Amino acid sequence: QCQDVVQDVPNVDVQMLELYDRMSFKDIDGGVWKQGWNIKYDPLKYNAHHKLKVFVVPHSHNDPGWIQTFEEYYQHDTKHILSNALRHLHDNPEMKFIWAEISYFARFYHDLGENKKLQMKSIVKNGQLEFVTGGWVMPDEANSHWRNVLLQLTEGQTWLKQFMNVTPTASWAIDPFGHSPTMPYILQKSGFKNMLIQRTHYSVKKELAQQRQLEFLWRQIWDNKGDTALFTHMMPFYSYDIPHTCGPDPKVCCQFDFKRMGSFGLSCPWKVPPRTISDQNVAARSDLLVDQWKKKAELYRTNVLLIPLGDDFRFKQNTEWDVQRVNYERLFEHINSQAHFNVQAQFGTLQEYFDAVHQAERAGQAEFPTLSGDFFTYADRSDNYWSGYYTSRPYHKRMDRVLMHYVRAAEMLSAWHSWDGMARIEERLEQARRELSLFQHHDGITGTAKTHVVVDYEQRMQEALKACQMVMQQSVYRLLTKPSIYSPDFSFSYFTLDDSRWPGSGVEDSRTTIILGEDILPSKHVVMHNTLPHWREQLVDFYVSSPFVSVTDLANNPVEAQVSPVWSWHHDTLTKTIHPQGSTTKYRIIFKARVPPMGLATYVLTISDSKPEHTSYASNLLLRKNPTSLPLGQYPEDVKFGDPREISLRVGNGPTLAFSEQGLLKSIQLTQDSPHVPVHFKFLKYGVRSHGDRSGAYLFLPNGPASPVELGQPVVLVTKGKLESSVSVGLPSVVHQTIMRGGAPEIRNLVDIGSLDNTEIVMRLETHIDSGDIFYTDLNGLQFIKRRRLDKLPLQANYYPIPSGMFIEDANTRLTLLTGQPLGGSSLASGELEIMQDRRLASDDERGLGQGVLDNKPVLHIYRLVLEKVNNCVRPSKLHPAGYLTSAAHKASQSLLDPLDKFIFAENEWIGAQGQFGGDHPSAREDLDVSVMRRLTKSSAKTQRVGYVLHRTNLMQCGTPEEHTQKLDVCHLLPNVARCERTTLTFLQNLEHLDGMVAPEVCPMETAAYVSSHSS
Ligand SMILES: *[C@@H]1O[C@@H](CO)[C@@H](O)[C@H](O)[C@H]1NC(C)=O
Ligand SMILES: [Zn+2]
Repeated sequence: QCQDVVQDVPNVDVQMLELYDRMSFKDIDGGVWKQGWNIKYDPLKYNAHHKLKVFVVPHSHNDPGWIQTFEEYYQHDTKHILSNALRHLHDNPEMKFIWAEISYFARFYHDLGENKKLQMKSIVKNGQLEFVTGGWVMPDEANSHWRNVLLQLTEGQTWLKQFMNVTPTASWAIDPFGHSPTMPYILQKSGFKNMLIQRTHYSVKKELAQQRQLEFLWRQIWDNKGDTALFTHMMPFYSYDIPHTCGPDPKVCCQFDFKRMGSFGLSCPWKVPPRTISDQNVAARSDLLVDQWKKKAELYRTNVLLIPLGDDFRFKQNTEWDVQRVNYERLFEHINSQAHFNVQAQFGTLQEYFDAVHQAERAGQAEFPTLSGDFFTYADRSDNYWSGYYTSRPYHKRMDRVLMHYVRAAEMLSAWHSWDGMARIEERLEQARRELSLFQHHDGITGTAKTHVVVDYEQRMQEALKACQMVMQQSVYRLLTKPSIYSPDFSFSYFTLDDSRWPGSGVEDSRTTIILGEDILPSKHVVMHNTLPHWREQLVDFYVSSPFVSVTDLANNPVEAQVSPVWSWHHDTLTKTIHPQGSTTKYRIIFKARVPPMGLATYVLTISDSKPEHTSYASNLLLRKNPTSLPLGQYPEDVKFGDPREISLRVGNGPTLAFSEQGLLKSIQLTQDSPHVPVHFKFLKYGVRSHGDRSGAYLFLPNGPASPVELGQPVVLVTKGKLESSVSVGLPSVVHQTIMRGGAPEIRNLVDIGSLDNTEIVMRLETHIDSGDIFYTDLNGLQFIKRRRLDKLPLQANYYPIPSGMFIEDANTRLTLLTGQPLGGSSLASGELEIMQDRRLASDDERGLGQGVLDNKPVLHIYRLVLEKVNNCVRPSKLHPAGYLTSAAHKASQSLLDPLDKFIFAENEWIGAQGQFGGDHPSAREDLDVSVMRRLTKSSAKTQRVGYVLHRTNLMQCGTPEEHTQKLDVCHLLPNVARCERTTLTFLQNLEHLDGMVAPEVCPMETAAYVSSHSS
């Protein structure tokens, strides 16, 4: 019995949308605690029978790339921190240290001699060094897809289980720029019991602190019962550095950062330095410090207090270890021996803190509030909202989603077989997982690293894409060649991948042309892969060297095809126009591929001397004044010309779209007899403030509402075909394309902001929809959350991450925009949606990056636009914090994130070729996905194991019967199953041994993991 995620509004103590609606967000000077108030406490609260227990938790925040690359920081800082931690913890048995970033720890450990590896294991086993979270990185929470948050968590935790024999159950997220409930969702299903967060809006910290609601049971927005709840501690102050972690007054706390006395090149901004603790000052110093602790303790419900002790790349120098430890040891000895304080203070770990808090809870000392919602958009001070990084470095944001899919496909394709070690499959997959995992760092995908660090991430992701291609193409060859003929060279390229949308037309010529000719090669095999667990049709396209090409399946059945020219757009520096040129020797062929669930389908492209019976040719119309000719070689239809004009197009029995004379959508008509609904695309620009704070990689500080881009008289190209039609327009900084294939349109923007300094380009949709102040945005590609535009907050606070889509609706109509890349967006007026495309900023925004964003490069952004009637849909009530996609919008999102993969056979003849793989795979209900399929064992293992992550979304019921489907039992996808277990999502703990070796499907909004074991 599944929980209903639509109809029951959860009763929680704190619901963030409701809290936002009531809160005033005034930025008043609260005294030494600038964004709070002067905290008072009753000295009589703690006594002999009830002491304040204080855990001082040493830590070192190590960014895997930011101002330096991963490898530069490793060489210059992290290897020294870890080596000195090993020495100092070994030598000082009461000292403690927590570590978060497993990418660095693995880089260090694998360079240690055996003697030191053993010492390291002993300080972990004895509890002195404790891993927190245990992910490869500490991920961004705004732009990251949940599948990649899980990937990186699994990469780090798998490493820790194998080498350190530990699995963290407490998470530490001190630096991502705002926080998502996707984290507790994944963590709770991965064995965690507690989590800590820090970067939340200063007004939220004040509000929750006043009510002692900084520790809470964080449940999902739709969860009525509470089974998703994860205990969460929110830190109360402005930073995680020592000045902001001992108590409310940084001028005092800074005196207890013993690295700031001078010799380390650090000082206290508040102008009172630390002083070495001695017998003649320890009483006074302890009085000051305990007073700060007791104030901090007033904000929480138990008598157990967490005091983090650390900062960025701390605990490097031996002298720094000594100066912090010895001074703190003298404070503890004095405080703990002086009964009047009623304090017991010690170095601790994060787990120790949480264990003690829950001991207090069980003693009945405290009850904790329940909370749902998210913690975007973050502001650390004043109006400085961190919504810029929702868009910064959008080329790499898009590359993240391409690689996400490539990793899933490579792991799935190669999972079907066991591979000899010589094939290097595990090596290539581990490289690809680790590079993608690294980029989930909160300075990777966020676009907040220095230029040369961004280059490092890009090069690492390119290597990862090449690794995935290699694994995928070896796997396709194996899966589709008769076994007694299969003769692999594991270094050879049997297929190359063809990707139409990455890096994308005008980003890179990387697309191979299939070269056919009477005197060279009559035909070519191509293969499509479908990673989704249902039968899928999708139009696919290839470049070919003749327009006279026909398509057949591998029963030699003709397949209907359409040939179109290859159009590229050029900024003509001579005519000062942006206009398309057609190839006279290469052509695009398009046809519908039909591919089994988690399967492969082979087709053949064959040249002929003349127009093939089953291939049609698109017409082309170039709208511009002063046209010049556009020859297209042997292409059978001549290009037509016209002055700019409004136009209408309809493909299949799909919607009719109307366009303005500037080539931009103006209306959509869903059916023949239905109305033309206004839906108007517009491009605008935001600028930067000439006074006060400047936008940069993190902050979005616009100088007012956006202004329309001046379009001039742009060139519009219309291609009209039986299978696919398009309207493309060359605008300043954007080649904008609307593509129609018979359902919701696809939008592609080739965005090149060029040298336009201090500019952010936004794409806006204007409609009639009576949405008011409500809109919906997704969180990590997992869930859609209700947003409310608040006029009490500035424009940039009303921007939210759009990691995979957004929608507005009224009683009757919804408009959903799905994205193939995370970007920032909002609805700034009723009936509007907007999403930022790129931003180029000359200034640093004072958050430590030390540069602007001036390294833009052309990026192809992709979208689907779904207009729907929703008056018949069963939707949540007005007080529910969630929203849900329709079937068509979810499928559209899947078309963007997990398209069919296209392979071109590399050599002239494929001996032993087969037509299909996976025809007998179950075609699962449309809301179910196999998010992960990964073989967990190498070929020498007697018992093979394959792990699956299933996810079931929740789609709106809108009266479509859409019925008969097959049960998917992932445990029987591979033969000879001997056991099926439900596991944590990382595959690291068995939770249930499943009857009959059958893996049940999951409920709406649930995710489960299963491991099947196979005798081999
Ligand atoms: C892994 O940790 C413990 C189980 O949680 C021990 O019981 C087990 O022996 C250990 N493995 C070792 C120490 O190699
Ligand atoms: Zn950081």
